[PDB]
Amino acid sequence: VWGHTQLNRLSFLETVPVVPLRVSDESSEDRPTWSLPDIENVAITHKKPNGLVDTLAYRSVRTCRWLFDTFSLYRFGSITESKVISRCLFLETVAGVPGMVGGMLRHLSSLRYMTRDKGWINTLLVEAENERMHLMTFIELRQPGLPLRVSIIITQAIMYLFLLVAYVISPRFVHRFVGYLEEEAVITYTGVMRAIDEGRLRPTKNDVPEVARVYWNLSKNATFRDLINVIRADEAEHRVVNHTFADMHEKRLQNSVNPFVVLK
Amino acid sequence: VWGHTQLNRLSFLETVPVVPLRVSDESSEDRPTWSLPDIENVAITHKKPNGLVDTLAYRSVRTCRWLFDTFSLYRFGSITESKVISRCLFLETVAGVPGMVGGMLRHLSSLRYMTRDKGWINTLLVEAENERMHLMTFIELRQPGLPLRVSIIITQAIMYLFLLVAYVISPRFVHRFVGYLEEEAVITYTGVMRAIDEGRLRPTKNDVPEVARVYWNLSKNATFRDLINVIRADEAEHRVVNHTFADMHEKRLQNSVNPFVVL
Ligand SMILES: CC(C)=CCC/C(C)=C/CC/C(C)=C/Cc1c(O)c2ccccc2oc1=O
Ligand SMILES: CC(C)=CCC/C(C)=C/CC/C(C)=C/Cc1c(O)c2ccccc2oc1=O
Ligand SMILES: [Fe+3]
Ligand SMILES: [Fe+3]
Ligand SMILES: [Fe+3]
Ligand SMILES: [Fe+3]
Ligand SMILES: [O-]
Repeated sequence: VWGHTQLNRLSFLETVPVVPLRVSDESSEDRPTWSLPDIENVAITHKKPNGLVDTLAYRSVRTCRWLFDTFSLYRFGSITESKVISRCLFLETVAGVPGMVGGMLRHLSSLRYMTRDKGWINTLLVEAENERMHLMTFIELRQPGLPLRVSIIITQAIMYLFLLVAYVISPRFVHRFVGYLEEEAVITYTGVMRAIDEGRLRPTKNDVPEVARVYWNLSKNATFRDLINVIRADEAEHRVVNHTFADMHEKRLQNSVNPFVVLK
Repeated sequence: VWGHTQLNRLSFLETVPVVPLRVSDESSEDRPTWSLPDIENVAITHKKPNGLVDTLAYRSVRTCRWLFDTFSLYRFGSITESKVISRCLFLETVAGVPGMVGGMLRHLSSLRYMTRDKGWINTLLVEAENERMHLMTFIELRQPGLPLRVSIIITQAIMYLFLLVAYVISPRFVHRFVGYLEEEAVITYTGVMRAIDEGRLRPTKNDVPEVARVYWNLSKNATFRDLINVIRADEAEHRVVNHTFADMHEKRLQNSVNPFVVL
């Protein structure tokens, strides 16, 4: 029921105070679809940096981890729900940035050179959305203080700008920087799940929020452990995909077709 | 198949040579789905300015029209198929910016304020994608010279700048601005149909490009007129959407649900 009569209306303002808020609208219809026994066997992997830019990309992520794990006491003391969710609530505010600068910029280019993009943009945006559904999820399990919020705001100002210019200078540097961040994120989310398997972390949030149960399509009886498992598997897809784009840059392939649009 | 053994692979660089260049993968799977008999009756509306910000929007769009229509010599002489494609080519580059910058700025806003967007982001990113498809479609009908290629590149620089600062400063203003640009879009586009029906324009490009076919799900028999039909339907949507989104801002409803997700 979207046709010429609706296309000729000036505005549908007047219909806002009667539309349901619905958790399944918060994203596109392009949802991850995982099966837990399968993605159960996601694994920690490392790709060798293959020259200066890769090495410089890796040294950066590795530098930031050591830095980030230390100014946020993440090794000091036992693992906890509070510290884990707090970590991921923050780190996901940054994860949602690179895909939107990457998607924007290729869009921006495509229009000003009138070229095809051959599938890249789309992958890049729904990654960025996916990463933000990780946050929409986490922000429901824990609300943060003025400190952590302010500190989040100041971060985006920094990571947005850096990724903006990094992507203009060298897309290859950015796609390898995210690829390596995802290695670190499949290590974190594996450490969280391991801990659950080994009793060291007894999750309490085992009510998976509504945003999350529809987005990944989890059963009503899904545990916090199941939520980490699927989040984890999105980070691995990101891992393979950005590394593949990084690689494609390296080999003069930024204007060949996005291999993942078929491989879907 | 998409599972762990793929997610556990390090790169799919070896595959790129064998993955074909299908034209459906140029856009997302969120395609428009019009009915030519229906969208044939899409018409020309005009949202009334409220105050300063709406007027500003409106005087911006009219002065920019008057400028562009005289610098490009659109109104000088008889309409031709060429000066039609040429004009859309140019203007469709601009068209793709606003939705992507809103989308981006609202994405960033949901990221940092950890708030729920409620469906705005992906409507503006499809808007963005959709205009970009307009462009891709005309790039089949006319591959332009360097003078236009230059004009388009500087014209992005400025516009990106203008729409970025403006959208941070007053997203209401931007969405209105858009409404009016899309009003004009439809005037121009119904004119081109009028002028086809009256045989003052002979659509010599009736081999409607493959891209557009799979995008707008048109049959092989579809013509230029039918192509312009769906395209101008698209603009009529962006016309409403953007006047609604600005209305919502005017009322302080920026953080309320995107009506159009639940139509
Ligand atoms: C505040 C500022 C100026 C810059 C922020 C620095 C920054 C990007 C730090 C993160 C780099 C890092 C240690 C990554 C590790 C990591 C993740 O990125 C991550 C992302 C999502 C989910 C779980 C994650 O777990 C991690 O250990
Ligand atoms: C070069 C520069 C700094 C700014 C460009 C100014 C500018 C955007 C002018 C366009 C205003 C205008 C004439 C609107 C009419 C119009 C469209 O917007 C339009 C959009 C999509 C498809 C067809 C269109 O046809 C139009 O006539
Ligand atoms: Fe994440
Ligand atoms: Fe990530
Ligand atoms: Fe358009
Ligand atoms: Fe338009
Ligand atoms: O992430």
